[PDB]
Amino acid sequence: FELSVQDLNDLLSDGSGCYSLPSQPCNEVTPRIYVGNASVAQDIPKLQKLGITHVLNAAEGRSFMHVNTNANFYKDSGITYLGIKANDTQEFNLSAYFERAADFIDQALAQKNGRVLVHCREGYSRSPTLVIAYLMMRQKMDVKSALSIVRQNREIGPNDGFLAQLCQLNDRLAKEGKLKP
Repeated sequence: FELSVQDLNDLLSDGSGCYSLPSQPCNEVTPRIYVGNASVAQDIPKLQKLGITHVLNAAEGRSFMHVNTNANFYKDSGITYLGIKANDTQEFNLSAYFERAADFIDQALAQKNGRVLVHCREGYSRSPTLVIAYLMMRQKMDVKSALSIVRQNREIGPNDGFLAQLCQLNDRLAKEGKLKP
């Protein structure tokens, strides 16, 4: 998937060999789907003002590269929580979680009032990968189109391993005739 990964990186990069970082803590990247950082995840007043009903923490954990939240954190707020203890490394098999994450986003959006924040530490690699996979798996977008729409609404940069996993997913969905031409 080297060529395919490189094609995706070419859509993300700034043409100096660099990738823009997020200019805001949180963005609505497609209708009722928000991607954001640790700061917004831990700011319940802000979440309530955006009308967030569901939070998917794609960086759950105790290190400086994780967000140390849990169901308890959200208990009084009426927000439904799911955590995935992912690491942002090329070796981490985030694709094992694509179904679970896509199901959680579907659970949130199935009711018309639902709004989901999918967040990680920076809203840059882990959480955008899960949103892109959801758009592919549930909205029949090919990876290039899905990545492009998310990148138009938030500066993202999934690590090359995550991008390879998305390319593998795209191959499978395209093969099975589940993507829109």
